[PDB]
Amino acid sequence: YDNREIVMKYIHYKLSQRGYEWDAGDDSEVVHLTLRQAGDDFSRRYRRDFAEMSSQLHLTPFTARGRFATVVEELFRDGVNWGRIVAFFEFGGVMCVESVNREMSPLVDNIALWMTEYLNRHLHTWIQDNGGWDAFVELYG
Ligand SMILES: CC1(C)CCC(CN2CCN(c3ccc(C(=O)NS(=O)(=O)c4ccc(NCC5CCOCC5)c([N+](=O)[O-])c4)c(Oc4cnc5[nH]ccc5c4)c3)CC2)=C(c2ccc(Cl)cc2)C1
Repeated sequence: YDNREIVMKYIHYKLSQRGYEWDAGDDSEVVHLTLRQAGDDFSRRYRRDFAEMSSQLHLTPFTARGRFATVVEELFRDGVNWGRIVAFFEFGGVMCVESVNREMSPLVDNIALWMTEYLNRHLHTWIQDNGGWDAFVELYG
């Protein structure tokens, strides 16, 4: 599995779904389909949290990484599970949408990098040891 691909496809899907553009994301399949379906379902179930986050972020170029780090720490404070990983992807999608809304499209490239590195370094061992994306697909696909 390729975490950069997973992030790129997911962000492209979310942005395209809501009418936003991301130049660098213009373009195993089972993981991408499962992740985007899970995230759509999460956003429907927690739509109030989704709207609240969308309206409160108030991003700027110098604060975006801190907003990202602050939410991700809180999201995982009580431990990682697959639903919190889906929530992390959905949050990354909100950060990207809000970046364009604030006329800061270049931040989408940064956020995709931060998500990828989070998967590659912080979440990597938990994901591997709890069965990888294959287990996520068996559970929720
Ligand atoms: C600063 C903040 C921290 C403040 C708080 C919040 C918001 N909070 C974040 C944590 N949150 C969680 C966490 C874990 C779970 C969970 O059950 N965990 S679980 O048992 O592992 C699991 C259970 C089911 C599925 N799948 C169902 C399938 C149904 C058929 O279709 C395929 C999927 C999965 N799964 O991984 O797919 C995994 C969960 O409940 C669900 C319920 N339905 C779900 N559907 C998909 C995922 C999911 C999770 C919800 C609640 C909302 C913040 C916030 C704000 C905006 C954005 Cl944008 C983001 C975050 C920021």
